[PDB]
Amino acid sequence: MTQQPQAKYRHDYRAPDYQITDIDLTFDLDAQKTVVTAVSQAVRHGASDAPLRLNGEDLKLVSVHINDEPWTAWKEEEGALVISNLPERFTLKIINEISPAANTALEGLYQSGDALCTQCEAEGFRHITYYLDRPDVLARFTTKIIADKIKYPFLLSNGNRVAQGELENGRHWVQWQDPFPKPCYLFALVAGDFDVLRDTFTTRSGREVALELYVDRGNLDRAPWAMTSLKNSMKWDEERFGLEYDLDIYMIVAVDFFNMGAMENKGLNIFNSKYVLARTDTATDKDYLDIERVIGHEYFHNWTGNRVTCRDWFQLSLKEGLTVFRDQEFSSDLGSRAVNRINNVRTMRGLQFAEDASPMAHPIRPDMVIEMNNFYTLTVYEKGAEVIRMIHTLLGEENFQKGMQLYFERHDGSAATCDDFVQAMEDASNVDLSHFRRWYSQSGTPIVTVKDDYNPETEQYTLTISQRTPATPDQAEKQPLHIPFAIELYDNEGKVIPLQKGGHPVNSVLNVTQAEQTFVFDNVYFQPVPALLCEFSAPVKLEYKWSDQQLTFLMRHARNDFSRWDAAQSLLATYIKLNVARHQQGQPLSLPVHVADAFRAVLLDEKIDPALAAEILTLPSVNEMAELFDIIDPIAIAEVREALTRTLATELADELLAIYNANYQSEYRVEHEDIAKRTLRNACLRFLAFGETHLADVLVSKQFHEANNMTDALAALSAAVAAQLPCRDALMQEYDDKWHQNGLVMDKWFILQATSPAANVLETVRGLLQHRSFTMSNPNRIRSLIGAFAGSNPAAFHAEDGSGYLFLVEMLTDLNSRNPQVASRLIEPLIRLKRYDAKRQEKMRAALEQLKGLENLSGDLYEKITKALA
Ligand code: MET
Ligand code: MET
Ligand code: MET
Ligand code: NA
Ligand code: NA
Ligand code: NA
Ligand code: NA
Ligand code: NA
Ligand code: NA
Ligand code: NA
Ligand SMILES: [Zn+2]
Repeated sequence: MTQQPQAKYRHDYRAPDYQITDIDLTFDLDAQKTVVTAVSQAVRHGASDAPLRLNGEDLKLVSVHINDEPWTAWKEEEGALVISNLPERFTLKIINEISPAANTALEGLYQSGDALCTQCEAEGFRHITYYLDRPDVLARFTTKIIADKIKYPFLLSNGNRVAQGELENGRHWVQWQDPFPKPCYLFALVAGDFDVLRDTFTTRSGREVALELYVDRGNLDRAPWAMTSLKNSMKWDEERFGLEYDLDIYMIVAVDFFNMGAMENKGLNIFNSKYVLARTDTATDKDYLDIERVIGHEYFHNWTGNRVTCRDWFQLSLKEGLTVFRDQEFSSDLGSRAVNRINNVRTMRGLQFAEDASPMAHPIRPDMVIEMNNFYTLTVYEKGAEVIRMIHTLLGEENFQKGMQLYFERHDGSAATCDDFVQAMEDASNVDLSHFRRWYSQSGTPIVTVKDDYNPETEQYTLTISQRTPATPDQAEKQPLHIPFAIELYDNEGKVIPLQKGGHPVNSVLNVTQAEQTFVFDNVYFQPVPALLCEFSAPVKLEYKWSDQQLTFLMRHARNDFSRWDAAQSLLATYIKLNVARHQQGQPLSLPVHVADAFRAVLLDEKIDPALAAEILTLPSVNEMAELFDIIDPIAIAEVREALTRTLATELADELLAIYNANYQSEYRVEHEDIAKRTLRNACLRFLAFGETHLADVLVSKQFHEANNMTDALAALSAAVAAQLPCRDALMQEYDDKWHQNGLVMDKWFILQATSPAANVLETVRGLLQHRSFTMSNPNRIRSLIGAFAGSNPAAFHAEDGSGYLFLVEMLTDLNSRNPQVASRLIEPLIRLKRYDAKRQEKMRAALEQLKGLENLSGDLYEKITKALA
């Protein structure tokens, strides 16, 4: 059932009965008890008898005044203060109390170490005061903060400092104003003691912006890369999208206790310190690139999110899909576009596709939501970005930029919908996107089937392409989509055959708009090898009967790097499926020599970009492998990935070592070419680790001990864990002894513990709940130990005895009361039960039923559990 008393429905959206135009807040801050005074200027738009319904959660109400009159015509109901008999225009004054120190959910105003900080997206501001906590209510904020000066020397909020003072009893105050109207999800406050990295950026039209990065005392050495990436973000948004920052100060605060990654609060972003702090001996290349991504992402929200915001939470993809697309384009333009595209596609096929088949399936613009924090999803974010990328593919850059400009010109200063965005793109480009809009309302992954025919008499190549989407748990009815289907045809020399029809050029993006259609190309002078769905031109599963030689030919000749990688993946997939079937019969790994040879050729190809080689030589993860099957056998998948690694290691031993030694770098630098060389080197080391044991142990221990950087040390440590080499325990103990007082660094070690293939991994993981560097109160530690076990150690999580499931239930029973958002993230592997065999399925079901009986089950878990048990 898509019918629930607690569910909200998109189709029920109505404009609010009241608006707020200006709000003046005062915080009398204290960790045990904070007093909030909120003075709002309000305007009734609806009927004279409609009351004002303000959202509020766990607030202690002290007083309510309307135009300075203490009010009697109100009542408190569950999650609301309902005020009747209001004039048309009035001043509302609310005083209420809250308690940051009791806030373990980390929603609203809470404590991160000694700091106080906020998280208001999506519906967190209602935990601070009674408000119209909905993003179509935009208001101008003024925020005054009063606090103990020794404990909270920095008092920050959105915008600029407009006033400040010193009081008796060691207190002081600062007031802030932000001139841009905003929804309350974008409000922020920080109070604490910090080191501050200060810099400036001058915008293209000459506006000077003060940049300020606040980090815990002692962490300034790990701040410069984030600062540099902020500057890069600003410069890039200017160059690519013509967008400049619109305020005088840009503040970022790094906090250790944060449920998500980061938050785009206007002028005052708040970041998980995971996505800020880096130095060469604490952070890997991938960490540096993630910091760049996330810094960029929150900056890009300043236009796609802040200057134009969301009419209601069902429109989340309006800002997230677009902003992810922007962070991907940023990463891609500065770094390796091919490697970016490859990794985004790995995430789509391996994690997103699984969600879109799960009980939690939803369209990128959802129709029904119980707990909005459950919809910060792979679908809304990653599939949302693929939908924007499809629009880009259909329109081309120049038309796409015209559409962006019309979107802002229409909607700057307001809350918009997905439909308003698509309409701006259509009106600016004159490309019809009516059919295309179905991508917003339909869930599930389309399956595109392609058959082909070559007619040597006429030199025609005919593609017959059909599509369908299977029913999903949320929708019984599906229809065809407007699928942009990019192709390239290759001749026997590896050259592109021009596409034509009736002696006229044809565009290489086919418009696959029907359940079935046929495309006929002329002057196809040789029987072509096709590259199909180039650059993953739509988020679909492809069914095409590839021969192994078509694939190996594409690996050698395809023009774009991505299609070379994509062909390698299709070549492995066949043999992954073969060998999972073999594993279930107790048979050894079987692989044809010609498949090993194709990978040999990549290793020895002198012209190939090392970043591309490295991705071709990174086997699909267990998640991407799971996509290939209707019923997942988690034990066979893990064992096949390991056996395939062992087999290629034996077969390619000499070549692996040679490429490993050739890519040795004496200097460490954070530069894309050097990163590419290192990623290839370490991909070779991974295979070598699974080869002959004595050489493995020597290469790995030596890389670890001689590393001048976390990238090379961690690649070695990870390989020792994964291949269970003799040096493993000693390297793990060394890392612990060196880094235990550094939580971000320890997260890597917890993930390696959690993902270990050793036989007693669950026992070791349970014992790590008492480790000196673990705490249940910190979301990063939880995700690194518990989340990695459940989500990335499928063979242990899915042990036949059900011990993995019980472990997760015990953890969830704690997190359901402590931090429901983290609990809901962690439950995800249990809700996939219908992908598994009957026996596993029945144990997963019993685990879910046990959680369903928790006293005070959170809405967050309830939504996922009821869908899963349906
Ligand atoms: C609701 S927290 C998510 C923060 C921000 N919208 C991001 O995209 O990372
Ligand atoms: C890959 S083009 C060839 C299509 C089909 N095998 C034919 O011979 O007509
Ligand atoms: C994943 S390393 C194996 C476990 C390690 N020896 C420990 O007990 O901490
Ligand atoms: Na308003
Ligand atoms: Na936003
Ligand atoms: Na690039
Ligand atoms: Na990768
Ligand atoms: Na249209
Ligand atoms: Na065919
Ligand atoms: Na593929
Ligand atoms: Zn975002």
